[PDB]
Amino acid sequence: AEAPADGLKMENTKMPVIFNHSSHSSYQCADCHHPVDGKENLAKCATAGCHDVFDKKDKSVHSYYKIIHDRKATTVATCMSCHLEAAGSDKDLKKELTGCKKSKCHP
Ligand code: HEC
Ligand code: HEC
Ligand code: HEC
Ligand code: HEC
Ligand code: MOO
Repeated sequence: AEAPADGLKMENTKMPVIFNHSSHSSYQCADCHHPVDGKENLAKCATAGCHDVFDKKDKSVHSYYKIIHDRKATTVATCMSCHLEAAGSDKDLKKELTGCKKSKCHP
């Protein structure tokens, strides 16, 4: 399938983020849209039964906060864990890519 246009809003929370597929088009679709039950899975992350727990303290697979903000990952990358690798030791990239505010995720 085809990546959607840029400027997509992730707005399940009071701290929404703009996701641009163009900034991520060197990654395989399934790197984020991981298959579920052996079928292609393009459903929104916080779909009921999926990543639908919004408690930030929740560490279960259902935590919406975890799958985005976890600094470490193994099987599927988080937003954070990949960006921490890309920013690395770099000062400005850490700011743009990994910061909690004044970043490109959370301006
Ligand atoms: C981009 C890679 C991000 C960085 C860097 C940080 N966060 Fe984030 N955040 C991101 C997304 C995609 C979302 C969900 C957007 C939506 O509304 O659908 C969030 C949301 C949050 C929230 C609200 C969570 C909730 O209310 O359930 C918080 C409190 C939050 N983010 C905090 C946070 C902190 C503390 C960070 C620094 C360590 C940080 N974010 C970075 C994406 C990204
Ligand atoms: C990780 C960095 C991703 C890669 C690589 C690709 N996509 Fe994606 N996509 C990603 C996120 C965080 C979201 C928002 C989901 C949400 O819960 O809001 C999306 C969204 C889509 C959608 C849905 C668009 C809509 O109008 O709801 C589609 C159809 C989609 N993405 C397709 C897609 C394809 C085909 C990709 C490979 C070429 C691809 N994406 C890459 C994260 C990531
Ligand atoms: C419901 C059918 C889901 C949707 C839609 C999305 N995910 Fe998911 N996720 C789901 C399951 C059943 C699992 C179990 C483990 C597996 O690899 O199948 C996961 C796992 C993840 C993880 C790893 C979490 C962990 O505990 O280490 C991540 C980081 C993740 N998923 C991300 C993710 C994103 C970004 C999604 C939207 C684009 C998304 N998932 C959709 C169930 C479902
Ligand atoms: C690695 C596999 C990544 C994952 C998973 C996510 N992102 Fe990412 N992102 C990645 C790189 C290497 C870059 C720099 C490339 C560039 O074109 O600048 C980015 C960039 C962003 C940005 C900044 C630019 C922009 O599109 O506004 C944002 C806001 C961003 N990425 C958000 C984001 C979110 C919310 C993710 C989780 C769903 C996520 N990215 C995953 C690498 C990777
Ligand atoms: O944006 Mo919230 O009210 O911490 O789930």
